[PDB]
Amino acid sequence: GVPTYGAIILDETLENVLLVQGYLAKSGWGFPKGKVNKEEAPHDCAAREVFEETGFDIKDYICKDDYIELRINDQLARLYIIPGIPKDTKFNPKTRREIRNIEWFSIEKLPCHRNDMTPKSKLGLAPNKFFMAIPFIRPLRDWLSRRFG
Ligand SMILES: CC1CCN(Cc2c[nH]c3ccccc23)CC1
Repeated sequence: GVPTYGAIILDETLENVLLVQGYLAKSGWGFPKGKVNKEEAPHDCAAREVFEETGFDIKDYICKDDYIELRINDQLARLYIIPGIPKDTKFNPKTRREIRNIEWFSIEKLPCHRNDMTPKSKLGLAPNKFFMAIPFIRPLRDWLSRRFG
């Protein structure tokens, strides 16, 4: 897989993260991110995708050593951590063909795993609209503990 880059944007209180809602195959909520172009540096791809998806420019706030990186089915995903962005910021994409909605969500209320169907004696997972965000939630809570406490 071609690696992906983007951002976990947090507010001033560190309670809330900014998620985006796509369409079709991307129909639930996730962190803003996308596929790197040939020759493009990681930090630049991250700023481009977030600006295309949210209308907010992160270039002057990115710290090159502050990110969470996951491998998901042999595709690397890296999200730069961007704290302290005010909750009254107005977010407006270019691409409204791709993004249904943008919202702040409480970190303590987001799931860190999907629920089984063990009450139905059935295998697999129940659907969850946060499916794409889920893998980052526990590593984010751990990173915020270490960095801030
Ligand atoms: C955080 C608040 C709720 C999100 N809003 C912007 C927004 C919501 N949905 C969208 C779809 C396309 C383009 C922009 C938007 C800013 C204030």
